[PDB]
Amino acid sequence: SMEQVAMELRLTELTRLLRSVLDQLQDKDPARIFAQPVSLKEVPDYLDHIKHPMDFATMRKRLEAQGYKNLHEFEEDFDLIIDNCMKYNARDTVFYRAAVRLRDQGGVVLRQARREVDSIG
Ligand code: NA
Repeated sequence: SMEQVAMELRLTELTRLLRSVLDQLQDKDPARIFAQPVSLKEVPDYLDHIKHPMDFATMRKRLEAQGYKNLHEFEEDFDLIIDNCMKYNARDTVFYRAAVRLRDQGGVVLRQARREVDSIG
């Protein structure tokens, strides 16, 4: 149908916008602490601590299969990255501090994206 194609043109454009948002968020992690999943070879107890791991590369695979239906879903995955890190690592670590910074710098980009998704559809 023609409705199905229009729905898909919108999913496609949401995906173009989220790819831009992803790049902006990742630029706020110059250290690359959140680029890849936590290694189970290197932290074999990790899944005892964190039930839903997340990282930028996993978000990117989902993004490119157009698996984000809306911005809420995307934001949930971004928050897992931050929130997982702040639980696993103690306050006085480079990892915890890197998450705090990504959250704060993330908040601006996400504030504007919610306006662009509301505005443009
Ligand atoms: Na903790």
